[PDB]
Amino acid sequence: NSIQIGGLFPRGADQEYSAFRVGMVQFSTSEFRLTPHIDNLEVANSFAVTNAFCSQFSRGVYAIFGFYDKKSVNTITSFCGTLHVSFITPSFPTDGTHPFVIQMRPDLKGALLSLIEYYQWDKFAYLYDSDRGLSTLQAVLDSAAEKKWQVTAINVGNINNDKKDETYRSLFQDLELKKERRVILDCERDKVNDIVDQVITIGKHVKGYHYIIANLGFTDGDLLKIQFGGAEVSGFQIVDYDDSLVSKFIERWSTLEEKEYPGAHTATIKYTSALTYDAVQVMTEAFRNLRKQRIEISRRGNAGDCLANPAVPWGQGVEIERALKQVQVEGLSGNIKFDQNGKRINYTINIMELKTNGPRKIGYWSEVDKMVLTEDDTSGLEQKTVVVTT
Amino acid sequence: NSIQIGGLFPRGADQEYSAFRVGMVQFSTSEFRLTPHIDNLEVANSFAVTNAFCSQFSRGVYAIFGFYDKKSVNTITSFCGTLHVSFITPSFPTDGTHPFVIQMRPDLKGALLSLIEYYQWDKFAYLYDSDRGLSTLQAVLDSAAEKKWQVTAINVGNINNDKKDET
Repeated sequence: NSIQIGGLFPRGADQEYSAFRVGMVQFSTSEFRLTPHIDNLEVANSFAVTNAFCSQFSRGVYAIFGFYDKKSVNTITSFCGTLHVSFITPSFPTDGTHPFVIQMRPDLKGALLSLIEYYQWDKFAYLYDSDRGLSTLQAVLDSAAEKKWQVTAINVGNINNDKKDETYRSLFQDLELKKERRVILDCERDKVNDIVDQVITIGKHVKGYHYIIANLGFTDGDLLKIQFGGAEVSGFQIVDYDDSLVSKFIERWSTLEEKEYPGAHTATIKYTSALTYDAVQVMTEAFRNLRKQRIEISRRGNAGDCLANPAVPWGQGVEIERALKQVQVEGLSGNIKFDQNGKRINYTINIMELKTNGPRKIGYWSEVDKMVLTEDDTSGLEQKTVVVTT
Repeated sequence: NSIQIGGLFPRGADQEYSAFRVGMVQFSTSEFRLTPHIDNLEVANSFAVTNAFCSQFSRGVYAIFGFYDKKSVNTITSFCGTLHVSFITPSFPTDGTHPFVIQMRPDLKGALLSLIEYYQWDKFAYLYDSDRGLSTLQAVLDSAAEKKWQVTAINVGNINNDKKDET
């Protein structure tokens, strides 16, 4: 069964598209054929988003896969919710409960605030990139009212690439107006590494400082640059490489051709690429269940223009959303369960902390049992020579 | 000269449309005729925004007038900036410098922060609705880093109409 599906990959995200093709290798079947309509367009231009959206609406696809920007979170929720096409995304969680939104990145603030409750911080700086939204920024300020916090939030995303060198030296000096030692970063993996290299330039990676990286890719960043400086670096990892099911992927992942699968011939993988591979496992089990439902969803490809007034929905795509939210599969990100809105539940975030030996787990995050500390204890191998001032 | 123009008024904003018609009374002329294409649609649904937008693009209007939501600030800047149609809005200021955006509400943070500098406040609560954006919320936190402020910001826009009494 050839099933036309979406391919709205942002340009420059080909490692995700590489592991998407591994999902096309691993999870294709003769029971039904996945037919991607690959459109490598920029996710920022909502006009260009709308063009590849309505072309696949003119194609008559039964599901659409791709990322979404904050420039397109107002697009995809308004377009897929009206035309009743289920959309599968590995991007950031939405602000509101929108229908036809199946997300692969779970919530982070529950693991994030429990970590700050673990560290028991009261005054700490919080740099943030506005590009992934501001809901986590809204999340920390709601706890700042309750926990009497004195968090200093400063946006960093509007700083140009030419002068992200001198503004940052101005920035941490302004953090030394408060003499902060506790900075939780909220940036992209490149923008994380750029600012840490500026911390390297000024030397605030020394002992006395503490940093927390607020993403699921704590192992994705470069930890060797600041492993031996003195500051203690914490973070979250949803894709734990110690699993053999992950290790079976990695043993294939490094042996993948870089020229055929760009970004694949590596030792590790981004979590965004892993969730892209995890999403194909969900989509395969979906149409295996839609075959198990024996429900003919084969709407014709003549859905036509999305600018039909009124634009009629197609009711089989509503049932696709009903079965997608009932898909419960194990993947690289662990146990996957959904709500009635497409949000991931029963997931488990592994809190990883960089130590002298490397990144090491102190505990996993649970949705109902928030922080359960792992007693994997080598006692840090020492006592780190307690500083006695006089 | 009959000049086709836009009419994307949000529903329930008819006092604005009333004074729009007074502008049609006061500022119409025989030198050129304003031809409104009035589309009273909800500004939240960006799909419905796109329908009345491209219908006026199919109309061939020379300018488009109407409001924009924060659900459509990512729409109108992406659509009017690409199709190169000038857009006139009385809505809130944009976050970025976008072309073809003519705004009627000016900036507020320069008057706002100077007022707090007048009152010389250091710790003060700041309730905010997220529906007009968060740039002013970003504005006060940038001054909070400089002026050592202890501002408590709490969102209020997500509270339902049924229980906006006990919360």
